Amino acid sequence: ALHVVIVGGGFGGIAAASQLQALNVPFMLVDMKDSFHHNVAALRASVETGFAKKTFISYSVTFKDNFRQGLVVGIDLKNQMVLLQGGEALPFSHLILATGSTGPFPGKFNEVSSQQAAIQAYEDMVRQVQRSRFIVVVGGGSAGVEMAAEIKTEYPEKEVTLIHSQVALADKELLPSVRQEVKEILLRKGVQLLLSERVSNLEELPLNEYREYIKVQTDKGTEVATNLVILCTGIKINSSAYRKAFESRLASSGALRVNEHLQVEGHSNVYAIGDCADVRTPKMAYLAGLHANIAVANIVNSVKQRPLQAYKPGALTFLLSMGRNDGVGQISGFYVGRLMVRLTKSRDLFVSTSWKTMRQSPP
Ligand SMILES: Cc1cc2c(nc3c(=O)[nH]c(=O)nc-3n2C[C@H](O)[C@H](O)[C@H](O)COP(=O)(O)OP(=O)(O)OC[C@H]2O[C@@H](n3cnc4c(N)ncnc43)[C@H](O)[C@@H]2O)c(O)c1C
Ligand SMILES: NC(=O)c1ccc[n+]([C@@H]2O[C@H](COP(=O)([O-])OP(=O)(O)OC[C@H]3O[C@@H](n4cnc5c(N)ncnc54)[C@H](OP(=O)(O)O)[C@@H]3O)[C@@H](O)[C@H]2O)c1
Ligand SMILES: COc1ccc(N2CCN(Cc3cn4c(-c5ccc(Br)cc5)nnc4s3)CC2)cc1
Repeated sequence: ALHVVIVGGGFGGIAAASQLQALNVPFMLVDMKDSFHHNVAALRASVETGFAKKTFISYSVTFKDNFRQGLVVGIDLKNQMVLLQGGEALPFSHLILATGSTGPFPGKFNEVSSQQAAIQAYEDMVRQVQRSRFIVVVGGGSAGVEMAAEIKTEYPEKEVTLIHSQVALADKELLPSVRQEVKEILLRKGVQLLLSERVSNLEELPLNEYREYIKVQTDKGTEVATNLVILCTGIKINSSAYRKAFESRLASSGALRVNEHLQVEGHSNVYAIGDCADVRTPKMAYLAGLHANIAVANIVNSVKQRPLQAYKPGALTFLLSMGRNDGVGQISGFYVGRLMVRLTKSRDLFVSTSWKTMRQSPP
């Protein structure tokens, strides 16, 4: 009578599934892929040979018969069933939606393929970077800011140009001191910055591939010759699993509206966690884990008739690695410097925590 189905095996998804498995609660983890992607380290995996294999963790090794690789094509609310591509249909007592977001490669990887192929896709990316003396990164958000730093740190000899449509880099919710230091760190590293300029000829450019000559154009008339184009232009909420069933309760972004208990609006046994939840905080893997703690607890609490926890977001903690040897950010809304970020994030990129959570050892 009690059985939880988790749609999405990302940071929030594996956190919910790791908890219920340790509690021996009957659950089912569903992901279209066979491996969890530690995408927080995906940019480093685009620049360091042999590193990508540490960013994919097989679901079945951890969850065994409690994991199901499948594409969720819909959710049957009346019969309380999750509908899979291929006909499989999973009954649930409670449902956690952890579908996350999609984005341009290499920052995100949301294709159904073999772990070997996924790893190879990043190794190919590394070879493209290594071949390119001139590299352009499009999008000066928190992602492309790290992408530019990673390349210039691993390959100081390369000419790296970051093109950003705004006057300042990284998220607007960050302290001005943090955003200014991100700019300064990139400048001290030798990165060329093109601020307040939007790349205007994107749809004609070859992506993630070395070329002898690529002509990059901006809306201000600037033209940048390059060997390689990398996109860090933003993400989109992945609503493919629930868009039809929860149409009326979606935010403008495709995320699901929720109360403080992270229950999806108009429901008591359906929860949304991570990027696909319409919380006002920045889309963070770290926050997806906190959402998962509240979700699994409130399922157990709703069953045990006990009180329900709530999501009260404190001051923003946000760390920007600036290559493996530098960094800047904030903790509870206060500036923190290189020594802090370098040991907390830049060095390992939280890779070891996912492997520890998944009860596996990286290859
Ligand atoms: C793009 C980017 C993001 C970063 C980065 N760095 C950090 C960081 O350092 N710290 C942090 O907290 N967040 C960071 N983030 C944000 C972080 O990546 C996201 O907030 C985090 O991935 C949110 O995780 P979720 O659990 O909410 O969702 P995921 O995208 O991780 O996974 C979703 C899963 O659902 C699955 N799924 C979706 N729809 C499905 C369907 N219909 N059927 C089956 N499976 C589906 C997908 O296969 C996927 O495995 C970064 O360097 C880059 C380049
Ligand atoms: N925890 C972390 O350290 C961390 C690290 C990375 C990402 N994240 C999170 O993950 C999410 C995704 O971040 P993201 O940086 O990938 O995307 P993002 O935050 O949306 O930033 C992408 C930026 O690229 C710009 N852009 C888009 N198209 C462009 C073009 N053709 N030319 C020039 N600039 C262009 C956008 O500006 P316009 O909007 O003006 O087009 C936007 O500011 C964010 O919410 C972020 O909070 C967190
Ligand atoms: C010496 O005094 C102190 C020392 C340390 C602190 N802490 C440090 C960590 N944060 C939490 C954060 C987690 N994350 C992630 C992330 C992404 C994926 C995975 Br899997 C795991 C984590 N990305 N960014 C952040 S912040 C809270 C404050 C405060 C005071």
